[PDB]
Amino acid sequence: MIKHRPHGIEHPYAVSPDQRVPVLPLAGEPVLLGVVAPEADRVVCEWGTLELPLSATHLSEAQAKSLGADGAWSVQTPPLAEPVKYRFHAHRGGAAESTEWFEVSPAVWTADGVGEVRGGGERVRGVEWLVSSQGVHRGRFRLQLQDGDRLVGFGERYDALDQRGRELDAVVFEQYKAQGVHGRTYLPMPFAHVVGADGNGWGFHVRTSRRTWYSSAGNELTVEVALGDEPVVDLAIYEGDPATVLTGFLDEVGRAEELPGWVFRLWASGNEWNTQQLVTARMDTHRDLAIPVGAVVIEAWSDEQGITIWRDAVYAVTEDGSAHRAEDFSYRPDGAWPDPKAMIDELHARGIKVILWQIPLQKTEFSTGQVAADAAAMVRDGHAVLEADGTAYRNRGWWFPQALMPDLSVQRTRDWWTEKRRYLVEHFDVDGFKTAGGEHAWGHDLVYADGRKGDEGNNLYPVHYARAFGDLLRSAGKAPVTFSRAGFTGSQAHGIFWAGDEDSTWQAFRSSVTAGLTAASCGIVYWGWDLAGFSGPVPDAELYLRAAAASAFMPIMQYHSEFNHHQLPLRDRTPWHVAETTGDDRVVPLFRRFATLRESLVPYLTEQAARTIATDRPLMRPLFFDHENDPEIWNHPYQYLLGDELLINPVLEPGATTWTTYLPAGEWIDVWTGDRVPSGLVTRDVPLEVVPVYCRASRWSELQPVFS
Repeated sequence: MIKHRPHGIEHPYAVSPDQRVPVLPLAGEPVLLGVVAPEADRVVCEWGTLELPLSATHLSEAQAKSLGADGAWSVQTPPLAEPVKYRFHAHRGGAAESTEWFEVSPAVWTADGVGEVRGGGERVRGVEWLVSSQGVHRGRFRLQLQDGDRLVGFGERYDALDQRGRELDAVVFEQYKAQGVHGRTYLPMPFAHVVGADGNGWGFHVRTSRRTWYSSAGNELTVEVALGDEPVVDLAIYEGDPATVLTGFLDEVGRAEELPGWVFRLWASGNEWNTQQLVTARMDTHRDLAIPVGAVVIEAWSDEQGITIWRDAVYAVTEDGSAHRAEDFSYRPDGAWPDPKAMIDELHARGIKVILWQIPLQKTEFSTGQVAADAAAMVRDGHAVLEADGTAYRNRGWWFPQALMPDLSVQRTRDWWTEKRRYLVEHFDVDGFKTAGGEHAWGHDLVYADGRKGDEGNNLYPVHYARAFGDLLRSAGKAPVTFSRAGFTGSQAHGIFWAGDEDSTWQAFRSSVTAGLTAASCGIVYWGWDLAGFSGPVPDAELYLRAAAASAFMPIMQYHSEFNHHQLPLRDRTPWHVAETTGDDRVVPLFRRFATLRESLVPYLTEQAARTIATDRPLMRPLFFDHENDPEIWNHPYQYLLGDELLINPVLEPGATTWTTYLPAGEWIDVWTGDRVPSGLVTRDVPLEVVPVYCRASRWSELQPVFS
């Protein structure tokens, strides 16, 4: 047997051993042909009229094996001068097999074409098109930059606030940790501010959900755009101060709606609280230590099959794949969740909201049960995202293997999928969903019921996903509180976002602040992160408390911890477990102070969130929004205003006993001493109970009680 897929697995950042590299070579470029033939004596390629012998021998070694890196054959062809038909011939000891015919046509960049870049006016120069005998594959062009211009945008970015001088792209991808290092993101947008020292600033939005690429050098920003059948790039230009630029973008693509004030309280989470007994124990500990918590997220609550039913629930399977009502279920005294309604009622009685984990995947690995009945219904009734050949797409991912994706691009399937969860909101009164994932769709030719293909639709999937569960909540009369890592243009309108997965390190802390700031510049209002990281050994006391203190000043304050295989000791990120692990007796009392102060801030955050939604001036706000013409702000990229009145300066390094903050024009008050402070550079002591925060003097009368 021998396998060759020209596009391969279509990992956006990597290549599989079975594919053509590159998939679309430039004329003059050689091409690498991989093939997987685990058992073969010899493998040759018939390339045009030639014959090319294949040799014996990015993607992790472990991932590569799964795709058959062992037994992978490859050869480099002569440079492509023209379209070439090719196939492969292989045999085991005199038993031969031949693949089908593949064709590859070389492409070239030209300024000659019927294609247009529309909407950029005099800002756009150097328009070119990547063309082959197949058609026009990509557009490319240049936006003129001036001196002192910064590029801030592109969705959620973990490496830098200002992207000028960097190469980056916009495509939805799950990068597991180290997002800043790799320069990747769960939540890209083809949009950015161009904001500069003197002249009136501006911004642009490339209107596509197809992949886009960015690079800047000198005075030009180069923009490359993947195309569909129509060789047209529609480019929106917005003019004004940064807030007015953002308003233009959000007027076009969508905007947050006011969420309930309770989202501004502390969110508690950890993956290993997998039973009623554990969730109630952890929340009881919060209560007994007098650390206020406003929401609990339960990630493993479910049967771990369909992920729409409480673990150990007892019910008659619906063979037809129809949704269950609440009364279908019995809960056994000895089960993982003997009485989930009683648990939730008690949490609600204490003023704590309950959030349940979700994934947009239907496991195919089971032959029987509700999960198998539903998967079969998905295929039968057309609820699954499809391949080009009409079979259902299978998660080409590494976990939840070969799972189907519900096609959330259309209303009937959003209805069908969410209907299975309806009893969770209507009977159990669940307050929200952590809608995790949504990055799973890989291929250019995938087919969505809304008529889009994968090159267009795959980036939109997490938007549809968030929206679907937002709408479920709405339909039950509740606020659309979804909690998502992944998104794209338009995600602004749906729920809450968190920065995704990271280790517990100062580097991740800094990357996370940048993620929040960049997301906010693009209209993502309610944003948070796992404070001091969820992955690996429990954070040390200093990182945890620096993280906790800054996070009390961020839109969403949340802690979380990764699955540890239920080993001991625990990897919980709870304040008390961190105290226990570190042996540091400052951790609980100081975290409590931060959390208690946080509680007092909820009316401020609520008012400021409302202003952000009304004026588009961001909630977690880079200084360039209010001070575009102050050059000094760019030397302090981790500083921000929380709403109009407060300037925050997170302590991002270990060992710091003092910290310096740059206060822009206007009058300021140090919130810890109530003393006036002059604008400009200010240095103060930073013991663990302090993160530098300054209030606009005119409004200090309103904020003083919070800090009293």
